[PDB]
Amino acid sequence: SKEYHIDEEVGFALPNPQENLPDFYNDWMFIAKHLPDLIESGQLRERVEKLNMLSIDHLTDHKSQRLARLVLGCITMAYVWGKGHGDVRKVLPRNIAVPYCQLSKKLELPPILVYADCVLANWKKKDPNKPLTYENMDVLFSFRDGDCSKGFFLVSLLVEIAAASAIKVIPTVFKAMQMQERDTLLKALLEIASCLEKALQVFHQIHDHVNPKAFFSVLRIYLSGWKGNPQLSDGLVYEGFWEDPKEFAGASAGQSSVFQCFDVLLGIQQTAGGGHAAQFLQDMRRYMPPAHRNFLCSLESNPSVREFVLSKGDAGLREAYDACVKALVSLRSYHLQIVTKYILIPASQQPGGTDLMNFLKTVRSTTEKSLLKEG
Ligand code: HEM
Ligand SMILES: c1ccc(-c2cnc[nH]2)cc1
Repeated sequence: SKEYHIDEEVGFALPNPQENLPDFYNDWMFIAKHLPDLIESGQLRERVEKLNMLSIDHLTDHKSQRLARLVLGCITMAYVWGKGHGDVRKVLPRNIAVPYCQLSKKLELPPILVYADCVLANWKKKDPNKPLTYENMDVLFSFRDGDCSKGFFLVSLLVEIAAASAIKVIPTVFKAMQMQERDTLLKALLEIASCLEKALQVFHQIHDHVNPKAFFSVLRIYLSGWKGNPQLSDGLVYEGFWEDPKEFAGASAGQSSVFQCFDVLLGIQQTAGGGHAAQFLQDMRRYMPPAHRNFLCSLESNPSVREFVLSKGDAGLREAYDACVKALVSLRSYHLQIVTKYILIPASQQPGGTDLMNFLKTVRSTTEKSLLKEG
């Protein structure tokens, strides 16, 4: 269990992320802390180009390697996309590419910014005695003034944490199935349903803290990758680390272990078959920290909650199971509405979206198809 690096309070998010690196990495830290200015005034690229190659060995624990991932990943996005107006670098300079690749290998993560970087590790309490609420939180790194990264990253994080309340119930679910404890099972499912329902309310804050124009035309540009991306159709050259350019997807909540873990728990077969949706979500596992990916693997290897509940002729159980599925449908439905507002409308207003809506609708529909009764 401790092997899975799941926090009782923050779930898959990294508890108390670190904010400073050893003095030895000030050169990295200074660029990452000043990205809005450096990018805007056109100093970012030359600074990166002028860095000495720093060794990764003075990053001695997990939290500090994670902070360096976040730093280097942000710097890399800034360097590749520049001011975010379509002029793009195709080579990442060795003095940054080499340690970032080394560090990424060590953490078993791709050398690009992932969800686990810019959400799960990218946050702090303002006041350590107050609760984890938006007003008491901040992010550690942004790209551009006005990019709304704080609102986008924190509200993801807050959803992620609300859903974590349910994660701790999962061992109860499996124990109750093996012990044939019917009332314990039912209570456990109603409790998962309740947390996933809470996570929806938390989603509503996206409208308060993120503005569609700034999201669509700025933040989205900095989070994009180089896989199947025509601005970088062969990927990115990690100078000095690989000979050939490599492709990696940009940061995506398809990399959240939260939603993937409930789809597995409930037997919603999100990654089955060979369609586009299933493959993208299977591929996104390779972007999750290894401990969380081992967690998903071990969920798949347990007996099926859905089969258990379907074989019992127990309406109470059926309805508790359906309330879990329905909570996921509701969340995915609200999310589709958000995408219409934050991507589809802004895109239509500028002087593709159908493949995106269809991907999301396929995932929602596969979730709906899992309802036992129809509700
Ligand atoms: C402005 C707000 C948001 C926009 C524009 C948006 C956009 C998208 C897009 C474009 C995808 C497709 C895959 C990809 O391109 O990476 C997606 C998938 C997804 N998003 Fe968001 N998103 C938003 C907010 C959120 C938030 C707050 C969460 C909560 C953690 C979230 C969870 C997901 C998940 C889990 C998927 C994967 C498909 C699924 O499991 O249903 N999104 N989103
Ligand atoms: C950081 C936070 C959230 C996201 C995201 C939201 N929906 C899809 N990806 C991507 C990066």
